[PDB]
Amino acid sequence: NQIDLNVTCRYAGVFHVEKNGRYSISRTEAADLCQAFNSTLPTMDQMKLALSKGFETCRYGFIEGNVVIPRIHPNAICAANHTGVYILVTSNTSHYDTYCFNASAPPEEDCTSVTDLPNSFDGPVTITIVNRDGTRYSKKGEYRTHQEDI
Ligand SMILES: CN1CCc2c(N)cccc2C1
Repeated sequence: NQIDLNVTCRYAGVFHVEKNGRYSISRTEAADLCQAFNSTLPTMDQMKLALSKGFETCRYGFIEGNVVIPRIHPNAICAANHTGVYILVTSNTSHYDTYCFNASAPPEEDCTSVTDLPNSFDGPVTITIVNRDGTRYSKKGEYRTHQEDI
């Protein structure tokens, strides 16, 4: 009963979250997840400003209304060499990573570690935030409000 959440640097409040190191988050879980970080799913505009501040990944994730990959540098194996906020158009499947937006985060690049999940609720899951530099923060709780997600 254990969930790893891989989190990135924030860029204008926008960060990426990977559950258990694979595409495994539903749209409804993604909203629940961001709310656990006192965050929301980014708008396209929030995501575009994050991009301009240095934000890029090589992973599909939910924002509000779409599934995207922010790209700065052209790479053939990430969004097929596109740049800008690349929008997934055609896919059979519904599970991806998520982006979240924290409005209290610094305005530009914040590559400090994430040390809490301030809005998780009571629950029996060991939830571990895993930072890129390997730093870990763990707590017992839960964040999923939809039964079909558990
Ligand atoms: C594949 N991902 C890439 C990103 C990432 C982060 N941001 C934190 C922990 C692990 C990982 C591994």
